[PDB]
Amino acid sequence: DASDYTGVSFWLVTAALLASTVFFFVERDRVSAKWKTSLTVSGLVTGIAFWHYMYMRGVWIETGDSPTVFRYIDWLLTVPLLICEFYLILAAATNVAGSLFKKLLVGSLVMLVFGYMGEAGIMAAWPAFIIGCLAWVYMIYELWAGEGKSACNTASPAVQSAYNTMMYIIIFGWAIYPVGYFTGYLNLNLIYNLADFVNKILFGLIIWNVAVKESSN
Amino acid sequence: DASDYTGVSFWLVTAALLASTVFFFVERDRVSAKWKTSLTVSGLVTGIAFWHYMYMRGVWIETGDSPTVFRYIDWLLTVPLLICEFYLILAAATNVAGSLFKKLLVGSLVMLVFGYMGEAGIMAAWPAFIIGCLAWVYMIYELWAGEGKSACNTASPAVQSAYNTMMYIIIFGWAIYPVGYFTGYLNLNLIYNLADFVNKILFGLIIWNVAVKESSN
Amino acid sequence: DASDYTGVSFWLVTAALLASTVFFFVERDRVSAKWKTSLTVSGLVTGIAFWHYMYMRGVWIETGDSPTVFRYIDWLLTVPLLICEFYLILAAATNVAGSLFKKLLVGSLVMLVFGYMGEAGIMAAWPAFIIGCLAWVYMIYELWAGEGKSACNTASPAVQSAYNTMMYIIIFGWAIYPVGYFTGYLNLNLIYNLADFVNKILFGLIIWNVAVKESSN
Amino acid sequence: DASDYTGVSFWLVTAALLASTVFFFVERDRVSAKWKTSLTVSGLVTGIAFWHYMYMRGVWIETGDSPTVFRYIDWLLTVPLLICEFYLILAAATNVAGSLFKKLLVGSLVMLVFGYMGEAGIMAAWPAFIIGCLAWVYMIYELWAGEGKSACNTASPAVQSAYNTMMYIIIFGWAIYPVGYFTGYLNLNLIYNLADFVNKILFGLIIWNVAVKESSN
Amino acid sequence: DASDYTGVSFWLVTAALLASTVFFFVERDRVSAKWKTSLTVSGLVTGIAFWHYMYMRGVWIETGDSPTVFRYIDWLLTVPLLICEFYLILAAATNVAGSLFKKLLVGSLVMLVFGYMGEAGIMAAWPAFIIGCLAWVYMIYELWAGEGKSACNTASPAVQSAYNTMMYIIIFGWAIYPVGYFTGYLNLNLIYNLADFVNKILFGLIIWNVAVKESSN
Ligand SMILES: *C/C=C(C)/C=C/C=C(C)/C=C/C1=C(C)CCCC1(C)C
Ligand SMILES: *C/C=C(C)/C=C/C=C(C)/C=C/C1=C(C)CCCC1(C)C
Ligand SMILES: *C/C=C(C)/C=C/C=C(C)/C=C/C1=C(C)CCCC1(C)C
Ligand SMILES: *C/C=C(C)/C=C/C=C(C)/C=C/C1=C(C)CCCC1(C)C
Ligand SMILES: *C/C=C(C)/C=C/C=C(C)/C=C/C1=C(C)CCCC1(C)C
Repeated sequence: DASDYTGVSFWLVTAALLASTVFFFVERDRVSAKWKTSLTVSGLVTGIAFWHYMYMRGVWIETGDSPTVFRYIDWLLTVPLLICEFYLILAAATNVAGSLFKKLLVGSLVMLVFGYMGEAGIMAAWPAFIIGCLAWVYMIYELWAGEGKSACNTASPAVQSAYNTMMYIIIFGWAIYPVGYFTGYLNLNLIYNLADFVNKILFGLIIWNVAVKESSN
Repeated sequence: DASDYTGVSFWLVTAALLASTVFFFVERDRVSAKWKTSLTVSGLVTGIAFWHYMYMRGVWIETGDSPTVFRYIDWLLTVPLLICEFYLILAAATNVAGSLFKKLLVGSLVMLVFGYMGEAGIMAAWPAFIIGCLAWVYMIYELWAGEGKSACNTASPAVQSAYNTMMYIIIFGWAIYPVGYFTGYLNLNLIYNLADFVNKILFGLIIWNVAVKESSN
Repeated sequence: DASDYTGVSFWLVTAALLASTVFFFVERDRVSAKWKTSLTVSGLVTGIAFWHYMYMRGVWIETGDSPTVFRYIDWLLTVPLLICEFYLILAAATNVAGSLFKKLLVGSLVMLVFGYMGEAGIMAAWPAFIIGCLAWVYMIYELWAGEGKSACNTASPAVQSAYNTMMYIIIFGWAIYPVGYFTGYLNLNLIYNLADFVNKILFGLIIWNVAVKESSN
Repeated sequence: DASDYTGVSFWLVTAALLASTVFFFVERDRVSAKWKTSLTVSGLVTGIAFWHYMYMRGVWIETGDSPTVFRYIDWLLTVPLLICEFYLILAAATNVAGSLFKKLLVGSLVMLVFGYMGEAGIMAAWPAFIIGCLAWVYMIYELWAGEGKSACNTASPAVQSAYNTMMYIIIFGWAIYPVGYFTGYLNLNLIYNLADFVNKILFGLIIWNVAVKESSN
Repeated sequence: DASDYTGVSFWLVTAALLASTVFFFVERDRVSAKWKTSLTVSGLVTGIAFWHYMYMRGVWIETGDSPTVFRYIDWLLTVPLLICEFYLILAAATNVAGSLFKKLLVGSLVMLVFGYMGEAGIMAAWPAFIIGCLAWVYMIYELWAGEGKSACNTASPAVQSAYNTMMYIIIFGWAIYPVGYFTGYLNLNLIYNLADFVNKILFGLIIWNVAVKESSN
C-alpha cells in the first residue's frame, strides 16, 4: 500500500540494484584494463545484493518478518568485496602491497562474524558489539592513517578524491548498520534499504567516475 | 479483447520497451567511448520501464486497477536518468560543468515528490501541482535559456539538433503527464503507455542517432 | 500429436526464431560498424517474433483458437523494422536519403492498420483490403521503381543482389499474408508459421550474408 | 534413482550441452573472424539440443514415454547445421563453392524426412529406411570422395585433420541413430543421450580446436 | 533456521558460485588470448556447480536427504575440467604435450567412476576406495613428479607458483572428499559445501591471478 513505506522502498531498491548491476557490467568498456576488475567487483556487489533482496522480498510476502540470516548472508558476501574495492582502486593507480587486501578482508570478516554472534544470542550483545566496532575502527584506521593512506599518498589527485569519498562512505554511510544493531539490543528494514542504496550504488558510482576519468585522461 | 484498447497497448509497449533495451545495449559498439554512457543510460531507462510494466500488467490481471505507486516508482527511477541524459550528451560533445547534472537531478526529484504528495492526498492538489509545475518549468529553463543552453552553444550542429529535439520532447512529450494529473484532480493508462513509448523510445533513438553520427564522422 | 501438423510447426518455428535471434546478435562481430545496425534490427525482428510466439503458444494451449490481435501486434512491431531494413542496407552501402525510411514506415503502418480494421469488422472487408493492398503495392513500387531503386543503382553488385532477393521476398514471401486474409473474408496458422520462417529468418540471413561479404572484401 | 541409468544420463547430457553452448559462444574471441561463424553454429547446435532436451525431460517426468516427434524436431533443427559445419570450416580455410552447402542441406533434410515418414507409419519401414540410408551415404560420399574432398585437398593439414575427424564422426558416430531405427522396426533413450554427447559436443570441440590453432598460428 | 548451519551454507555457496561464474566470464578481458580458455573453463566449473546446487537445494527442500547421484553428476562434469586446468595453464605458458591432458582426464574419470561404484554398492567399499585413491595418487604424481612437473620447470616463476598452489589444493583441498567417503563406509553436506567453495572458487582465483599477471607484465 501507500502507508507502509517499506514495500515501496523494497521495490525501489531492488530495481535500482538491478539497474546498477547492468550499468557496472556494461560500463567496463570505458575504463582501462586495470580498472575493469574494480568495476566488475562493484557490479558483483550490486548483483549479489539484488539476488538476496529478491529472496528477502519473497520471505516478506510469505511470512512478513525480518530475515536477519539472509541480510547477514548478503553482508558476508558483499562487505568483503566492498572493502577490497579500496585495494582494487589503489592497485589500479599505484603500488599497493596486498597485505592491505589481506588485513581488510580479515577485519571485515571478524566484524560480520561477531555481529552475527551477537544477533543470534550466541555471545552477549555488549561484548560482540564491542568486538565488531573494534574491527570496524581497525578497518577505518587502515584506510585513514594506516597502510591504505600510505598507498593513497602516491596516487593521482582524482584517485585520492575518490579514495577520500569512499572513506567518508565507510565512516558515515556504514555507521547506519551498527546503530540499528545498538537499537535492537538495549523502520529498520526501510533504513537498511536506503542505506544499501547509499552504500552499494553511490560507492560503485564513485569508483566508476574515477575509473572513467583516469582512463579518459 | 479487441475493445478495451488498453491491454493491447500494454503488450505493445512492453514488447517495444524490451526491444529498445536490447537495441540500446547492443548498439554501443557503433559509438565512441564517450557516448557509451549515454546509450547505457538510455537502455537502463527502457529496461526499468519494462521491468515495472511487467509488474503493472500482473497487477492489472490480478486486481484490475491503476497502480499509481508503481508508476511513480518507475518515474522516480527513470525521470532522473532521462533528465541527466542532457548532461550526458553535453559531456560527450563539449565541456559541461556537472552543476547542471546536480540541478537537473534536484529539479526532477522535487517534481516527482510533490506530484506524489498530491496524488496520495498528503498535500492539497493545487499547491503540490503548482510546485511540481514550477520544478518542471525550472528544468525547462535550465535546458532552454540556462546553463544547458550555454553548454549547447559550444557543441556540434548535430549535437545541437539532438539537444533541441530532446528539449521539444521534454516540453511537449512530457506535458502529457501533468495534464492527466490535472484531469485526475478537478484512457489515462492508454495515454500513459503511448506517452512512455514517445518519451522512452524516441528519446533514446534521438540520442543513438546523434551518437552514431558523431562517432562515424 | 503427430496428426495436427500445427503444434509441431509452432515448436519448430519458435526454436528456429530463438536460434536466429542468437545468431544475428552474435554474428555482429564479423560485420563492419555500418552493418551492425542492420544485423541488430534483424535480430530484433526475430526476437520479437519469438517473444510473441511464446504467448501465442500459451493461448493455444489454454483456449485453442487463433490470436488475431497477438499476430497483428507482432506485425505492428516487426513489419516496420523489416521494411526499414531496406533503408538500413542502402545506408550501409551508399547515400540514401531517409525520406525512404519515412515513406516505407508510413506505408507499412497504413497497411497493417487497415488490415486490422478489416479483421476486426470496424471497416468493410473489401475497402480495407483494397487500401492495405494499395499500401503494399506502394511499398513495392518504392522498392522496385521508386527512391529505393535509385539508391540501389549506386551500390555494390553484392548489395544489389541482396536488395533484389529481399525485394522478391517482399513481393512473393509477403503475398502469403493478404491471400489468407482474402480467404478469411469471402491450415492458416501452419501457413503463417512457415511464412514467418521464410520472411523472418531467410530475410535476416540474406542481410547477414551481404554484410559479411562486404565487411570481408 | 540409481538403477534406471536413464534420468542420470538425461541430466548429465543436459548440463553438458548447456556448458558446451556457453563455451562455444564465449570462445569466439580466440578465433579469427572467419571461424566465428563456425563456432556460432556449433554453439547453436548445442543450444537447440539443450532447449529441446529440457522439454523432453519435462515430458518424461509428466508421462514417461519417448518423444519421437520432439527428437525429430531437434534433429530437423540441428542435423542441417551440423552437416553445414563442413562447408563452414572449408570456407574458413579455402575456396569452397557453396554448391556443397546446398547439396549437403538437401541430403540431410531428405534423410530426416524419410526417417520420420518411416517412424510415423506414413511409409513402409523398409522403403523409408533405405531412402534415408541412401541420403546418409550420399552425404558420406560428398564428404569423402565428392566435392567436399576436393575442397579438403586445398586446405591446411590441421584443417584436413579436423575434416577427417569430423568425417569419421559422421560415419561412425552418426551410425548409432539408424541402427536404433532398425532395431525399432523388425536403452534407446540412454544410447541417444550418449550419442548426442558424442555428436554434439565432440564435434564442436574438434571445430573449436582447429579454429583456435588456425587463428593462433 | 539459525541452528542447522547447513541451509545457510547452501545459500552462501550457491550465491558465491554464481558470483564467481560471472567474475570469471567477465574478467577474460584482462587476460591474453591464451589464458582466455583457462578462465572460460574455470567459469564453466563454477557455473555447472551452481546449476547443480540449485537442483540439490530443490531436492533438499522437497524431500530433505543427500543427493549422492546429483553430487556425483556435478563431479563427473567438473572434476575433469578442474584437473585439465593444469594442462590449460601449462599450455598458456610453455610447451605441454597434451598426453598430460589425456592421462589426467582418464585418471579423474576412473577416480569418480570407482568412487560411485563404491557409493552405490555395486562394488565392495574397500576395493573401490583403494582404486579411487590409486587414481587420485596417480593424478598427484603426474602433477608432482611426472609429466606435469616437467612442463612446469619450463614456465615463468609466476606460473610455477600458481601451479604449486593448485597442486597443494589438489592434495589437501581435495582430500576432504575421500575422507568423508571413508567416514560413510566403516555435517557432510556442510563440509562438502565449504570444500566446494575452496576447490571451485579459490582454484579459479589462483588461475585468474596468474593469468592477469602474465598478461599485464
Ligand atoms: C551492503 C552491506 C553492507 C555494506 C553492510 C555493512 C554492515 C556493517 C558495516 C555492519 C557493522 C556492524 C558493526 C560495526 C557492529 C557489529 C554489528 C554490525 C555488524 C551491524
Ligand atoms: C518515463 C516516465 C516519465 C518521463 C515521466 C514523466 C513525468 C512527468 C514529467 C510528470 C510531471 C508532473 C508535473 C509537472 C506536475 C506534478 C505531477 C506530475 C508529476 C505528473
Ligand atoms: C513477420 C510478419 C510479417 C512480415 C507480416 C506481414 C504481413 C503483411 C505483409 C500483410 C499484408 C496484408 C495486406 C497486403 C492486405 C491487408 C491485410 C494484410 C495485412 C494481411
Ligand atoms: C544431434 C542429432 C543428430 C546428429 C541426429 C542424427 C540422426 C541421423 C544421422 C539419423 C539417420 C537415420 C538414417 C540414416 C536412416 C533413416 C532414419 C534415421 C533418421 C535415424
Ligand atoms: C567440484 C568437485 C570436486 C573437485 C570433487 C572432487 C572429488 C574427489 C577428488 C573425490 C575423490 C574420491 C576418492 C579419492 C576416493 C574414492 C571416492 C572419492 C570419489 C570421494
